[PDB]
Amino acid sequence: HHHHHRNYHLFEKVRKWAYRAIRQGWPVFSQWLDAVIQRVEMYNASLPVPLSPAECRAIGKSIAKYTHRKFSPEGFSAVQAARGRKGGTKSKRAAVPTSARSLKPWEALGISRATYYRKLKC
DNA sequence: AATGAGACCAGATAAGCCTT
DNA sequence: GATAAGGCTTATCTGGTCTC
Repeated sequence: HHHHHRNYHLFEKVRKWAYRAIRQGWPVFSQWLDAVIQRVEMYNASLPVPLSPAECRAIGKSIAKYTHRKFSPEGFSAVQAARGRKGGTKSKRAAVPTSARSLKPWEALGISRATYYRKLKC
């Protein structure tokens, strides 16, 4: 009797949580393994008909081996650099309203940008 | 000579990414 | 079974200069 639906639901919920949680301490493997199983157990206890503790361990072992092996601080930077690259690319800075460039005092002084700045070195 | 128009430094900083 | 929403990048900001 394999239980595909609840298994899924547990594997999907927890894996998403684990990707983020591993960064809180980078617990060494033996502790991380216990951590993730324990999160599988907390969701499981929610279901009207929870899976067995053995099944919880299996789904938990899976997430924890994958995530311990693939995740790392350098890892997180790489992701954040890739996203940040997309982000800086389609992002534009607007004029800041309280700046010389924006208030344009030369326009009010009758003269132009370049004359205003030449008259300041003096 | 002294302006303007514009291209230029070079340092700083918001916006935007993902999809929590 | 699948890969990271806060560390990071890019575009443009800025006060100034400088030719033509």
